[PDB]
Amino acid sequence: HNFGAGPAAMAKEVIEATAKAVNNFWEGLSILEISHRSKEWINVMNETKALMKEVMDIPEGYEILFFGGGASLQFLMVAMNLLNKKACYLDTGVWASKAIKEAENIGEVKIIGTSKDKNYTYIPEYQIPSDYDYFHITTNNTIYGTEIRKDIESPIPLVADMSSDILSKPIDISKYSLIYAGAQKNCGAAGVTIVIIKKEILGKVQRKIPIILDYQVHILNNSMYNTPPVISIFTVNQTLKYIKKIGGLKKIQELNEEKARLLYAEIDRNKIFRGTVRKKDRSIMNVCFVMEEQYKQLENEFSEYALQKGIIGIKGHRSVGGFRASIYNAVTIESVQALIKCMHDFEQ
Amino acid sequence: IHNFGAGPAAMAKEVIEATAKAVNNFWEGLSILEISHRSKEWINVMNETKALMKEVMDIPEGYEILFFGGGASLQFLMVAMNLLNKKACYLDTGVWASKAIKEAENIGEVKIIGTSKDKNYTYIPEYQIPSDYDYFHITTNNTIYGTEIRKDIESPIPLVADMSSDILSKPIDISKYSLIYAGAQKNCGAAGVTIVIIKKEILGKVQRKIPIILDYQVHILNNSMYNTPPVISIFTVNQTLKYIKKIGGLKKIQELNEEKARLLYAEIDRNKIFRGTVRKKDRSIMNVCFVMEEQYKQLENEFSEYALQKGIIGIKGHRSVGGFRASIYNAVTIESVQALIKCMHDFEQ
Ligand SMILES: Cc1ncc(COP(=O)(O)O)c(C=O)c1O
Ligand SMILES: Cc1ncc(COP(=O)(O)O)c(C=O)c1O
Ligand SMILES: [Cl-]
Ligand SMILES: [Cl-]
Repeated sequence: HNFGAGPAAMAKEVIEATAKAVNNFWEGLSILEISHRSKEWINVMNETKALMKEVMDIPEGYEILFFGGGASLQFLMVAMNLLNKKACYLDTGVWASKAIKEAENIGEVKIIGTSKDKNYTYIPEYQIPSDYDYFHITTNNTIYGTEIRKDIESPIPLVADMSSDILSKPIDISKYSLIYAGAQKNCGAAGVTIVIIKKEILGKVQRKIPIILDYQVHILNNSMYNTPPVISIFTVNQTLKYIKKIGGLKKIQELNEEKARLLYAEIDRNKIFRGTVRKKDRSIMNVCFVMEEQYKQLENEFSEYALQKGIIGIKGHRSVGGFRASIYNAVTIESVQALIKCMHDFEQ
Repeated sequence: IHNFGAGPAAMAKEVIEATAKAVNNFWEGLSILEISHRSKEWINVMNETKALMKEVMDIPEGYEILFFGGGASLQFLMVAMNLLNKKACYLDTGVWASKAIKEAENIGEVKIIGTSKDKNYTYIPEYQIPSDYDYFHITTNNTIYGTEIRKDIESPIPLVADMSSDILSKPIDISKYSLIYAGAQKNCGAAGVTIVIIKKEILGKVQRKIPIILDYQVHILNNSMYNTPPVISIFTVNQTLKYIKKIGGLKKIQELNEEKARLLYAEIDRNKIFRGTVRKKDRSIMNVCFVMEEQYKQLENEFSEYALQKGIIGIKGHRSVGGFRASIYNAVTIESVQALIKCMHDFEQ
């Protein structure tokens, strides 16, 4: 039962469909052999966009882009492209802090809100100033298990790292001005990073941008200004095809809110363990819980027993400590329930 | 089917097969595309992949091996940001060298000490490397024009080289190079990873301005996993190195490639429907460009459609040079080269 935090569990169909490492419709040639300038690859790029557009209900005026280099690279690109004079951020955890520290290296960043004080266990109240160039959030804070589940109304363009909770439920794209997400958690395999960007926001920055970091260039060249990560992109295509096949994001959410409901319920009733985050702000993707009072013991005791019973990748981040159950889309109800019983049977 | 694609390109079958890890990498039971990059399983493969690379290419101590996303094209920026303190010098031997220059120029003062532009990049120009510049950048094999610098250069200033098209195509004295980078998708493995071998000594000499994600020093410190790397692409590199080693290492590779090129250049020369575009001396062993002779006999359809019919793919040239281009990287076999030879020959009207 893989609760890995990213890369993570993946729907079998999607891993199997990637039999295109063996024969893609070249004909006869591996997907890893085919030219990205081939009409065969171009179709797949268009097809993947079309589907993404369909699945996420992306309105006209937004462009879809596939980049290597991970979300971490995007921390820089959003800043270089949209931080003209001043930008504002919301510090809800490690990834958010990383985003900020990058932005701070390119221009003036104002952190309007921070949950640092109480160790990132909650999502802080904040006010978005209307005179800043853009507002950046981190929808789901993968390490702490906090999440902003409602789409936000900004007056300034909204930018959101959804690495951990993109494609986990339906959303109003029209509120976001730039969404980006490493593929490796919910979208697909590592090695590609997705950017859905409202092209309108772009050319407003004073002048200083390298060609390779310039959203406008990539857009111009249909995300193939240079050689994209074909194989990873192909996982995204398949993953989108899967989501669609199983009722799209509406059904996805049902499965995810149930998975998260049951798991939070367990932690709450079971009194070996205690959840770390404020109920109201609980993540539906990354579920963090610690030993209860105390040390009863985390040590070895919950962990080794879990391992034995087949539960992998639930050890928490060093900073929060304790445990973390990453339950992305591909993580099944059965597995969550396997971890529920594991926790329950451990109860002494 | 004979794949002369320019990148991505032909790949050894063992390497595409080995990538059965998509189905089941160690784990146990989990796909390579599911495994954590922090896992001890993946960390071994990174180390193994470095160790092998170090072994195959004979990398001396002091040099750090790094896998990046984003292509060589990102590397165009990164070298400049990381090494261009006050002034740099570059050698314009074609499209890719030009692209490298234009990026560098966006960061700081760049001097182009040499250019083969004048005669449409058909030759490699004479040059003198100033000892006072922060680094010298070259593009060893000019993938679009079919020129190549086959001998390793002695700088004084640190040498930087885009070997996308001819890395791992023969042995080389790494000690002459200060920073090597190459997109994987031509000789090293699948697209989606870009390799960097860099002499860490050269680094911290730049004033001061570098984003975390673009900082070779940061990536070095975190063993190339500061952020999530391209697991699957990296794997293909691990396998490709394994394959190279398996077949006698770079020494044997060179033998195959030089013969492949010789035979094909020999056909182009004898056959007088076609004519090679580049000065013999500077002929690329990796990317072989030829045009119709005199003229238009006709490139048109005539050589092209017939070739397609006969199973030859990806030989159509770049728009700028026109004509044709036969990319014959490591994974391209002597059989394929000879099948294209015969096609050309039999077509002799
Ligand atoms: C919310 C969030 N943003 C960004 C990232 C960074 O992803 P990458 O490794 O592609 O930089 C992560 C990685 O886990 C994450 O959880
Ligand atoms: C010499 C050279 N440089 C740069 C590139 C660009 O690689 P990418 O598109 O991955 O940046 C190529 C691609 O073929 C190449 O042969
Ligand atoms: Cl976080
Ligand atoms: Cl070139």
